[PDB]
Amino acid sequence: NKTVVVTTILESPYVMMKKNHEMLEGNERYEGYCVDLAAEIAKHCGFKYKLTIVGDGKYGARDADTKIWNGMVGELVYGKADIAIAPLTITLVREEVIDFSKPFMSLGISIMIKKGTPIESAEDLSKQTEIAYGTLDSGSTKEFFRRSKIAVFDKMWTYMRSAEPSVFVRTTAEGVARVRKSKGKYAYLLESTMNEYIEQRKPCDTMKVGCNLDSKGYGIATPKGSSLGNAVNLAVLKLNEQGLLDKLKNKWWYDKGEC
Ligand SMILES: N[C@@H](CCC(=O)O)C(=O)O
Ligand SMILES: [Zn+2]
Ligand SMILES: [Zn+2]
Repeated sequence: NKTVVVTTILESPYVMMKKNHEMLEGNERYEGYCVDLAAEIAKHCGFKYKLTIVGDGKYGARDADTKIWNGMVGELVYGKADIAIAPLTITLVREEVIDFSKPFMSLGISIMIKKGTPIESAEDLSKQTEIAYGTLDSGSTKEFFRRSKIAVFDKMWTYMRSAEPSVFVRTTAEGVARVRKSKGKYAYLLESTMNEYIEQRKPCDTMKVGCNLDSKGYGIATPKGSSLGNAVNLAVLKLNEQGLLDKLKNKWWYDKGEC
């Protein structure tokens, strides 16, 4: 038994730097839902692990011209990591290069606006141009719009790919920031789980409108032919049945009525 390298990513409340991370070392520098999930999964698969923040800070997308993966998916495909424990969305194209456990949490694409903005749904965004909108750069949200042929989404993608300045953001925070300072002239498309978290914390200036654009899940990913495959799925399954994943979700998303 060799130390397992866990690639993950900074995204609240999945993985956050502890308040005193400066005086801490290793896996102790972090906290969050996925930090807790990793300890559980590790304990049930009987392995010691090392939490490693993805080098390029991305989830993963296959380059159009080079067909080479970046982000966490790439860490996995190119042997730089043994397993990904993060809010990584299970999608068809990712399933062709890596393997996923059964999902551990659900979500769907959603819309974030600054309170006051006149937008209630994706359709509203598609038939107007005053209010700009975009998504996280190399993630599944972006790939949902790029690949969609549904009229409204297709129309949203056509505008997004050519807007100026670029409507895509390097990180979630960046996107959330853009909404807050853009006086309502920028709406952000991100996953519901993350939308709900922001929406209920200070400054309470944003909100989620409309229903989710689709439905999917987050899964623990491993390289093709990994030896952890069965063990993590059994682990994720057990955790599901015991109701641990829900309790865990309820803890990290616990709302202080802040808003
Ligand atoms: N969960 C997404 C990243 C977030 C997003 O694209 O909105 C992924 O695995 O790519
Ligand atoms: Zn710090
Ligand atoms: Zn346990």
